[PDB]
Amino acid sequence: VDLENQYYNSKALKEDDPKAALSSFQKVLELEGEKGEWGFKALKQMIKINFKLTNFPEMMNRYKQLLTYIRSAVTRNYSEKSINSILDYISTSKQMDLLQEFYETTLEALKDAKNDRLWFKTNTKLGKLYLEREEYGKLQKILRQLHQSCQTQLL
Repeated sequence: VDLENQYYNSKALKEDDPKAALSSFQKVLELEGEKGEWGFKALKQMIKINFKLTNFPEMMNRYKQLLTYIRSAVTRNYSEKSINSILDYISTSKQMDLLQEFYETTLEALKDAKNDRLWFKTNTKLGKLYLEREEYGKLQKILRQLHQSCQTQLL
């Protein structure tokens, strides 16, 4: 059906250089991201090139583009692992000051009810950064939501 968008995701896949890799990726997405399955894998790859090669302000624009494809386009199974590993790369690489903006802006998109372990595991790990920060005020609101999720995890 959409044999076009599948191969331009794979044509813009190799590259090696970031140079113009992200412009040909965007020509896959912006052939109308109708289904959003190859709009996701176009942007997913753009993220792994943006944060790793210096440009985090440019990244967060594309980061929030990706988070649109959760209620539609992609299932929660694959989209769960997508943000997991993209935070694992930024967790070990950059520090608190570039990691915490993405933890918050993730949960903004996760205004979700059926997300239990998807919602809880981001919110549990938001409550760890706020202890190093000395941000105890908002940290209590985080713990109030966490505690109210159960009333395994209540420990």
